[PDB]
Amino acid sequence: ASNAMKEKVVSLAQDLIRRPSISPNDEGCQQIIAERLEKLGFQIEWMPFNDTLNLWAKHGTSEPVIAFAGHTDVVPTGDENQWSSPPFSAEIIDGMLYGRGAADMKGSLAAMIVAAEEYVKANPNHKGTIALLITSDEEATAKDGTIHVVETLMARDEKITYCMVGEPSSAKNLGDVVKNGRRGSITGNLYIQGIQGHVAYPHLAENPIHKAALFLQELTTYQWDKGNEFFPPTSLQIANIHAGTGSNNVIPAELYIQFNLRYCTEVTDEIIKQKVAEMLEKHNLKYRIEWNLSGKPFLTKPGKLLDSITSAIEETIGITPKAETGGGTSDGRFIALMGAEVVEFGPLNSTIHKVNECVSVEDLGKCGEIYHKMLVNLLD
Amino acid sequence: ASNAMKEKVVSLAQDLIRRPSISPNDEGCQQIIAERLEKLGFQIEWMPFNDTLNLWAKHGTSEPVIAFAGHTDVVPTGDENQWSSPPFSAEIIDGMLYGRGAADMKGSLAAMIVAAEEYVKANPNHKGTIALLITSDEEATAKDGTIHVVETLMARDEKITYCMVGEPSSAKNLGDVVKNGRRGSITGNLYIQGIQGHVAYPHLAENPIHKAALFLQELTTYQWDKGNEFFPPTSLQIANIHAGTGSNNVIPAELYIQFNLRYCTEVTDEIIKQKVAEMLEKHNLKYRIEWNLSGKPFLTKPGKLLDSITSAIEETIGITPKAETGGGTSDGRFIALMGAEVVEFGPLNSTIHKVNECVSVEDLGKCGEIYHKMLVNLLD
Ligand SMILES: N[C@H](CCC[C@H](N)C(=O)O)C(=O)O
Ligand SMILES: N[C@H](CCC[C@H](N)C(=O)O)C(=O)O
Ligand SMILES: [Zn+2]
Ligand SMILES: [Zn+2]
Ligand SMILES: [Zn+2]
Ligand SMILES: [Zn+2]
Repeated sequence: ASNAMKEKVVSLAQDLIRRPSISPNDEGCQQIIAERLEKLGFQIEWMPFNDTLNLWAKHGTSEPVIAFAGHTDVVPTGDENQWSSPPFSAEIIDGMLYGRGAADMKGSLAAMIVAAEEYVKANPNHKGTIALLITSDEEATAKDGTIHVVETLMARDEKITYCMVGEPSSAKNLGDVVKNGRRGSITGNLYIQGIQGHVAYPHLAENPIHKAALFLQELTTYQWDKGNEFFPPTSLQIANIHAGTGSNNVIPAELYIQFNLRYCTEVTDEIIKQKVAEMLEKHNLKYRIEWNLSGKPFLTKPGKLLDSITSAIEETIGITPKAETGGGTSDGRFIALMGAEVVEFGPLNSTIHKVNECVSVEDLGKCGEIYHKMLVNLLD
Repeated sequence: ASNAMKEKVVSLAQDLIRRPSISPNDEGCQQIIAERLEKLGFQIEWMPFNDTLNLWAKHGTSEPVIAFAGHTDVVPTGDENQWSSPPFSAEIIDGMLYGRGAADMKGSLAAMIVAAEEYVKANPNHKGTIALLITSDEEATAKDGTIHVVETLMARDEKITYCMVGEPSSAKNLGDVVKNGRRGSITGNLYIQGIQGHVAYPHLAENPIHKAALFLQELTTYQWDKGNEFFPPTSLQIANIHAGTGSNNVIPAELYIQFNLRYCTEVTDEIIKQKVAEMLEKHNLKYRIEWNLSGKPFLTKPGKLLDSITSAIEETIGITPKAETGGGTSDGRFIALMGAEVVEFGPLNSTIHKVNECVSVEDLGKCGEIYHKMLVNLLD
């Protein structure tokens, strides 16, 4: 009779998926959420800043404080034509909920919310505080999101004891992985200068695409490290590359390369910057580069939260998750600044940021059950 | 007292440079030209087709027919901020006329026009026909320009005996080079397919930039040939390269590469297509490619026109031009279809398609003198 909760999770998820909340625009997601939480006695606190909307919702007044954390923004869809169903359709086909944000992360956001709602309804005088910390910019610059909330709470010495981040942690089967940390993320925006001219007079010009070809090949194959006991290896990906005026008979003046590294503690942001500089010098390239550090590697100190979620997954679906630190990053690293233990769990990540993103509705239901059991394990 | 003609050439040139005639838009250039030719008794015939304007102007009724050929369109400027003077300012600074189209090819277009005007004024009952064949799209697709005029003339068996193309042929000093032929030009528009996804989950995706890096490096360094007695070597240039959604945490689905070859007769369009296909296969790349042949190599049969222009340059500025076939292409190849001898001569090409394009005003004056002497040599 908790197929009832499963339906609540699914309809909320669909609600949210239908809102085209490309970072940092919330498109009304948090309003929906805040409305239903308020009706159940949660204290609502809005913390907008610049173009970002943030929500801090609480039920309870004392420690321990357990916060569910997540984001309502989603990455761009791409041509809606490339999608079998419209990206914001929230269609359910053969047990799969389709849509941008279905797996990253509106599905599990809905699951966490319903778990919190149901727990609080069942246990009005529960020990501790159940909170939700929701931002509309996790996917982009993220300068005014979760980190703004964290700064506000710290400045008035408000505490978070435990934080469960609902990012999609699972690899092949729901519950097979939880995350106890993340690699860092740093992006280079690299401009290599050539000299514009006529394609048929290349000796009077300098084609930066040709000059940088070897560099590009070395950059994409260079082995930064082999990981270590705590993290998978550092990985570099070129996200964007652009040169040219659109004309076929003009040599472009400049080549733009944007590349990102998800890095482990075998290297640092400074080691990465120095090595790239050294590669550019070795290839005698004229350039300018702008570096943007999104975050450093982070590991949480394991304790009762890791125990509680690991046990909840075992108790609900019968397997033991492996604790890992791969994949992307999350706002967990900000929340760790408060001294909170941070652990992540959510649905399959196999379709995130892809065309035809989707999530199993059976998995969303079990997620709700798992998040609920986690609360019981922690507070009771 | 032919500093007088020099001033006519310069002011016409400035007139034309001020008109932002990005291919195929004439922006009124040919109207100016046709107006001043008509006043001197030239028969004007407009041959517009689609978005291209073409002009066929004649003085005389009999053979031999000598046609001056050129184009009023210019390649895009780029950010006007990168220019010392506005690109359409037509400023003269220290003996240099600055502007897009100054050297390619409004300067020499003006010189040819004034040479024709002055010759016809001096010799109203001249032998032969003096013609001008002017198009507003030489630089772009060129499907409706000079080739449209050529087709029209051939269809009514109208003849061109000799054609002087005023493209900028000179390398270091005015008159050091004339052109008796050109390499071919073929462009590949290449799309390499990957799989879009999350930068931090590259194993669930396929980054086409990474997959194609080695190919790109091989393509830009592959030696097609070493030229031969008639042409310089084949040269490949990548003009445009684009991949990415603008996001730094998404792996792009597709990489676009546009590349052009200026090729000599050691290879063919078919050999080029087959080799590129073979390189792509060797690197196991999934792709689609669209080929666009702009023209094949061409050599003119030397005769009285090459003699006349070579002698005119010697007689006017004292040096002997070398006959060469390098640089870009020209509409000469179309006009050759009529059986005409085609030779090109014009000012320095060192700044064409570049920022701060300019041309020496002293050279424009001597060009006028050279084109005039050429007519005398041919007709008298
Ligand atoms: N500006 C941040 C956004 C991170 C979003 C995170 N969810 C991920 O892509 O793992 C970065 O480039 O790391
Ligand atoms: N669509 C033609 C334009 C040629 C213009 C010609 N003046 C040159 O660039 O040499 C090509 O790609 O060859
Ligand atoms: Zn997410
Ligand atoms: Zn994401
Ligand atoms: Zn030209
Ligand atoms: Zn040109």
